[PDB]
Amino acid sequence: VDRYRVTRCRHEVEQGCAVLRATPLADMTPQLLLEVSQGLSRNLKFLTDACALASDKSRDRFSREQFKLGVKCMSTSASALLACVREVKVAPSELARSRCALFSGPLVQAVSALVGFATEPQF
Amino acid sequence: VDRYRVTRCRHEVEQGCAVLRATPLADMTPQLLLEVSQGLSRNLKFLTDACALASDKSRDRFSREQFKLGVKCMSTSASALLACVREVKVAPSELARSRCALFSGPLVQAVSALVGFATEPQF
Repeated sequence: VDRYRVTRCRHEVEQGCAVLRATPLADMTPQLLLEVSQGLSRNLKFLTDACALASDKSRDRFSREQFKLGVKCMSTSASALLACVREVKVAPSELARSRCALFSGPLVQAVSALVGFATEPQF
Repeated sequence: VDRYRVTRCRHEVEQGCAVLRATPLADMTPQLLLEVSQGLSRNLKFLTDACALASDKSRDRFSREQFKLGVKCMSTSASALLACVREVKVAPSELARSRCALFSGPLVQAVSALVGFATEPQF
């Protein structure tokens, strides 16, 4: 895989999660919330695409399965977060905004675990 | 839900993940690795059971979906970790042991997000 660009993905997911923690409820407009979701989905797509290719090289059967489980953990984390984001759009509250921070950790960690695996010194 | 016992679950998952980081490769026997997996699966079952019940109370449709997405994030994190654990059993190496620490974060965070949601001041 390409060390530089999987790292840039991970940086962009952390950046987008940071937007959801940094931005007060008053400034969480439909448009700000949409740019963040689109930036997250963009970076998840690339990372899933970057990992499919790496699965294709490795002869090892554990690796191929770990990419599959790593990507699925990433995609289920993403869905839990994107539902909180949608929800703070249609039902603004300090609590729904807190909920976004709460469901960021799982996504940031799922991405960090996938990218750390992908840059083991044999890809 | 029962604040005391969902918190004890979260503590036990953190404890079991800590065993995989604390224990040198030499001491990671089949039996130690098995007790940790069984303790994790025990605590995930309880937490999934504790959350099904909470889903059953809430009239809110977002909550019901968030429990579903929260549990699924937890169960996909668990699978990614348990494959690394199995793998350090059948292919002991410092790298496979590191991989266990790498795939703990997603599980600890998925559990922390689910338990934090479950103890929002309305359950």
